[PDB]
Amino acid sequence: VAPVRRLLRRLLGPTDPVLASTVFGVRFPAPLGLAAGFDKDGTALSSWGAMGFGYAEIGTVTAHPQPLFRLADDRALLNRMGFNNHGARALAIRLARHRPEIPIGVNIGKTKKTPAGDAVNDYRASARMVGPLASYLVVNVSSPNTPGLRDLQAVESLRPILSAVRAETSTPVLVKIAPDLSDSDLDDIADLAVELDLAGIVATNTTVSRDGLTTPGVDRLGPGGISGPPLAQRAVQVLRRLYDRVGDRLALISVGGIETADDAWERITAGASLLQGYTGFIYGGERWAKDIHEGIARRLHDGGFGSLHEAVGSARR
Amino acid sequence: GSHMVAPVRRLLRRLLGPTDPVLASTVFGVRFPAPLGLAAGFDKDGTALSSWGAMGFGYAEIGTVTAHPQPLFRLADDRALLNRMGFNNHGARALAIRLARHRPEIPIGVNIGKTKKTPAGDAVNDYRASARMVGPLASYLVVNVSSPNTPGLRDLQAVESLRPILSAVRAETSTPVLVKIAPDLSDSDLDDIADLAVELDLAGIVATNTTVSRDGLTTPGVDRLGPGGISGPPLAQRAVQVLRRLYDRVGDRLALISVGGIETADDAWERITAGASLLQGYTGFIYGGERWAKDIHEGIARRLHDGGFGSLHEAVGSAR
Ligand SMILES: Cc1cc2nc3c(=O)[nH]c(=O)nc-3n(C[C@H](O)[C@H](O)[C@H](O)COP(=O)(O)O)c2cc1C
Ligand SMILES: Cc1cc2nc3c(=O)[nH]c(=O)nc-3n(C[C@H](O)[C@H](O)[C@H](O)COP(=O)(O)O)c2cc1C
Ligand SMILES: [Cl-]
Ligand SMILES: [Cl-]
Ligand SMILES: [Cl-]
Ligand SMILES: [Cl-]
Ligand SMILES: [Cl-]
Ligand SMILES: [Mg+2]
Repeated sequence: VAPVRRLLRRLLGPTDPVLASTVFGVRFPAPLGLAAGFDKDGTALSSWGAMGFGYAEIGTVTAHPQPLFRLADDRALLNRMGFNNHGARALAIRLARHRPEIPIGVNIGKTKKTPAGDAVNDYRASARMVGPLASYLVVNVSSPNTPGLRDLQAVESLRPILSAVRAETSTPVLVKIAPDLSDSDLDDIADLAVELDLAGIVATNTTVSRDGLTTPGVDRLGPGGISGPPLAQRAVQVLRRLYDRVGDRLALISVGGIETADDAWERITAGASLLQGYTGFIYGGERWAKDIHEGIARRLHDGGFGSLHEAVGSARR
Repeated sequence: GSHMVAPVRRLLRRLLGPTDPVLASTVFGVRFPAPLGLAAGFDKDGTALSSWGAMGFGYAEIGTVTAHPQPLFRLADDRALLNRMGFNNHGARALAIRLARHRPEIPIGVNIGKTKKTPAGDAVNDYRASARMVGPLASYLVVNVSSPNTPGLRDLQAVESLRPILSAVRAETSTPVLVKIAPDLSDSDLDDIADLAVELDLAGIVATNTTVSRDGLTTPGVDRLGPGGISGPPLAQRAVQVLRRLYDRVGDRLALISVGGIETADDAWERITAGASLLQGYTGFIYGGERWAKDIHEGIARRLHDGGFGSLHEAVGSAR
């Protein structure tokens, strides 16, 4: 009955409790969060929960301040921006002044002007400035528009970065990886993440490949990462490899081409503890998150699952 | 106390070289550890032979070099170049000394062209002399009859003039001999040149040199930057359609090497799959730097695994 229901919804929030879980020590009310690069400076922090996201990842943000084509035939996007943002310090100040009702992850990346060999201390400083307030921290070493950044995923470079971030804060630390890594790179990053006692891995960032695109005149468009369904196959493949290798030892967050509740359920069942999307929200609207979540809740209830956690990785056991 | 595998992969790369073994192939009896090479014109005199593997290349083609010694605009909107220089080089004799001093590592091809002074009714004996000198030390030799800045050179592509050059050179050495062609050739000449190469049992064809065309250019004011060959992305369309034509017609009989406008891993996979056994690049290295080649190789490896190609050779020509 509506007057009551309106009070229940207002009081408890918009997602079914069955969706709630703890991941790396953090209570997430629902598994689909907003991926990085949308709320770059944390200017809509209080809106995300009312829009039916379980959490939001803010950034990428950099140690210093540094103040997009629709591909509709592919239901995809091509991103031409680097890390435009007001810096990690500015974000910390915003976060201190609250502190939304859902978890806020912070995504940190190397300031553009920082030389590669000074990358370690640039990540360290961002982590130090925002880590206390963030629910979790993600080291972005995978965005293609920042020159040289993907090179830091080689384990010889990555280790000192991840080690410095992880020693700086007891906030959970994750790493965000590219979709195009070799199998042996994926295995090695996975093992490094376990070895450094990180909380998890976010897979995947955008791809630079334009293979498969229908949208006409895509040739003409310049450099930039590709998002959306072009990533979906790889992102699931990468998820299943990591889950099989290291899924008992850290959490996996799956991102890349999630459009429908079916997409999302396949990721959970394949070993994703949490999800994100960016592209499908742009093509899909406010509904979008809220419809995906009702879809997951239905599949948990219909399957025998007393909780989300119980479903995670359930197709691989 | 790490139980990681990465330290052992580091040793593997140290012992075996940086490239994924899947990228390795044999083409005209030479083992190329990876398919993207440095195109001619950049290391003219074999001055950085030991450095090219380290840049990520699978091989390098050095020259053009001529029998006797004879010692560019950035088109930024097209990520292209306009070259106005001819064949400045220290000559085949000097290069042979460097080749003989080089401790192996990746194959080194040598690109030979006619000495500018040399008549043309005397081109044969010039090409022969160079072949004699660098032939014995090169992994392969290419006969360049396609560079635009050398007066009268592209005329040599006429089968009637090309025949005795390729034939004298092929007869001088047992080193695989290839021919490098211009993109501006008519399709009928392309078929006859391909047929000649097969007729003379050549090892392959390198396609393409630079273009004289000015069509397709985005950079303002090219129209009075003056004469010269254009390289980079503007060649890509013609380079791919020459590659497909040649592979369709003559791809069983000799190797095709694709060059012209390869920028990305996507570009490179497309060439492979259209029938290039090997690739080269110049412009893309100028723009994309020390990384560029290494990036193309890791993308080919990923697509071979994907795949699931057991070796590079299996994918060459898979699109056709
Ligand atoms: C326009 C745009 C900007 C992005 N900016 C960032 C960023 O700053 N940091 C980051 O880690 N990922 C960034 N991403 C990647 C997304 O966070 C996400 O990993 C990717 O788009 C795959 O998800 P999707 O297919 O649901 O879009 C961006 C993506 C898009 C489309
Ligand atoms: C500055 C410059 C010098 C070159 N010199 C030679 C040469 O001496 N001999 C040759 O066969 N090709 C030469 N080339 C042609 C390249 O080997 C290549 O065929 C052409 O540039 C297309 O490839 P790219 O688009 O990757 O540069 C030269 C190209 C450039 C840009
Ligand atoms: Cl940037
Ligand atoms: Cl991107
Ligand atoms: Cl000349
Ligand atoms: Cl000596
Ligand atoms: Cl030229
Ligand atoms: Mg014929």
